[PDB]
Amino acid sequence: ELDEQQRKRLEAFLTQKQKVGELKDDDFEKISELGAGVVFKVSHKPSGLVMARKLIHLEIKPAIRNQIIRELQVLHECNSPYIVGFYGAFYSDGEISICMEHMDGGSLDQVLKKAGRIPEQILGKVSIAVIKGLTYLREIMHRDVKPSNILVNSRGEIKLCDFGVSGQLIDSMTRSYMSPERLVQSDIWSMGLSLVEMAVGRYPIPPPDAKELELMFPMAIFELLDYIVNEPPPKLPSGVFSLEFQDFVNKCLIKNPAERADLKQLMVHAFIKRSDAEEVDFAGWLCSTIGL
Ligand SMILES: CCNC(=O)C#Cc1ccc2c(c1)NC(=O)/C2=C(\Nc1ccc(CN(C)C)cc1)c1ccccc1
Ligand SMILES: [Ca+2]
Ligand SMILES: [Ca+2]
Ligand SMILES: [Ca+2]
Repeated sequence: ELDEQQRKRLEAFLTQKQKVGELKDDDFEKISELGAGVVFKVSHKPSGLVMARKLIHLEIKPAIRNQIIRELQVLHECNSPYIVGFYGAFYSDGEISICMEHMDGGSLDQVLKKAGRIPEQILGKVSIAVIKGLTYLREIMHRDVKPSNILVNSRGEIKLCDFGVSGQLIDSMTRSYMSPERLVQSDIWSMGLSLVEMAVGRYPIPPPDAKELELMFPMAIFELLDYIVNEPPPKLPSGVFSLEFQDFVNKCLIKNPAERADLKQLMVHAFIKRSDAEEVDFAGWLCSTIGL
């Protein structure tokens, strides 16, 4: 479902997008550098709009990059309040561009790094969008839900950015959020692994013993991937998070993908019903958290 706010914004996005024409390299002025995704906050000179320009260095033939572009045209169709807006994609001087909606809060990975750890009420709302994002995508499949893959903003929006719509792009160019069975329900797992990472403020594999957990409130890359498979999943610490929340992530982080909760089930899980109901000023927290 969409509100008459979420609908109005999508009309305001499209109309401001219909004004923007065919994207060319020369029509962009660099404002600043956002970070490695390398993404620039740009200004589309003729339209006067502000965008996020991802630039991928790729040594490939014409017939290759022309495919990549054709596959990214599919992102014009895919419009949702839980998916980051798309303006276009092209190739120029030895690099493919992807011109997209500028989310002035940056990634949850960034917000975590400055927040410390994210509050439950807040992670309530993050969970709701990430589900509706995945539920929109379903109603093509997704590629890996990280906190670096979730963008947020001062309006109070929470959107999935960078799912995989182009195969050859993935080809031509971490694995620590993958579900064991990948070594559809993998998406839910990652949301479970992520929410925990943000709730406690640290990557939860391996788990912190009572030494850190008491105070709060390294493994080599391939050594980890084993532990993920052969040992039990991470869980929120008890006593500091509500049990409704503890159950949610538990039902997400089940190793056996069948016994793991699906999208339809999570969407009506007590945690969601509680949060959706809650009246939380997300845009306050964020803006005050990261100083805007
Ligand atoms: C082809 C399919 N689509 C994609 O591949 C894509 C994408 C994409 C990727 C990143 C961004 C985006 C879109 N829009 C944005 O605003 C992004 C970022 N904004 C952003 C960062 C920091 C501050 C402020 N900081 C510095 C405090 C503000 C804003 C961002 C950039 C680098 C790393 C993390 C996030
Ligand atoms: Ca250029
Ligand atoms: Ca140029
Ligand atoms: Ca020129």
